[PDB]
Parts: sequence; C-alpha cells; structure tokens
Amino acid sequence: MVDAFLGTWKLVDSKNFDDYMKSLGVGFATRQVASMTKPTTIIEKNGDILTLKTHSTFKNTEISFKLGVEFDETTADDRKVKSIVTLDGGKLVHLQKWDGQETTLVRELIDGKLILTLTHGTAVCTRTYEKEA
Ligand SMILES: CCCCCCCCCC(=O)O
Repeated sequence: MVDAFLGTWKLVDSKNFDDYMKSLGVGFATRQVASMTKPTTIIEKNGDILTLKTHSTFKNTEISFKLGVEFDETTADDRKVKSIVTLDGGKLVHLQKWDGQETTLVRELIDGKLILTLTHGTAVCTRTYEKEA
C-alpha cells in the first residue's frame, strides 16, 4: 500500500537540515545553497518498480527500486551507499549504509502532508512536503 505516497510534492518546511548535512560531512558552501533550495519530489510506480525523483535548482537525483531489494545509490552529496526501501507501519523507510555508517530517511503521511525525517548520528531533521495537484 504505497499508493498514498505517489505524486508530486513540494517542500514547505525544514528543521535542522544544516545539522544533518554537517553530520554527513557536507561542506559549508554546499550547505549554504541547500539551505535555500525548495526541492520537488516526484514518486511514481510502474508495477513493482518505484521511481523517486528529487528536482531542484541545485542538484537533481533519481533512483528506481523494488521494495525490499538492496540497490546501489549515489547520493546528492556524492556518497556511494547500499540502500534498501521498505514499508514499515505504513511509513516508507529508506536505509543507506556505507563505510560502517547508516542513515535513515523515513517518509510518513500526516494530515495529507508528507513528513520526511532524516537521522544520522545524533542529528534529526524534519522536512515537510505538500502535494502539488
Ligand atoms: C546536499 C546534501 C544532501 C543530503 C542528502 C539528501 C537529503 C534529501 C532531502 C530531501 O529530499 O528533502
């Protein structure tokens, strides 16, 4: 039951993204630009294959995956990670692993908004997306 996630979403609120980027080792100049960007996230499905696009004026990313199947991913900050996306309690949980480190990207629907929670180390960032029609 991934169907409620599908569509086009626009960032409307961000808390502590600088704290998350610093924890990942992102350089101050990239943090500047990223702090002022309002990405568009598009989530599409074709059968068992999900595609997640993140578009912005700064960086674009795209991944395609099947739920529960590991994949190789190159992140926006140029980390080469082993990724798995699963559905857990109605949340879309994206785990990235590299160099014995982990970060989670959890997406949940609350009151029709998409809440993305990013955790690395002690850093927790919350990003709120709203559906575009
Ligand atoms: C340039 C820093 C990149 C950090 C990793 C990707 C974070 C995604 C944020 C989002 O989709 O809203």
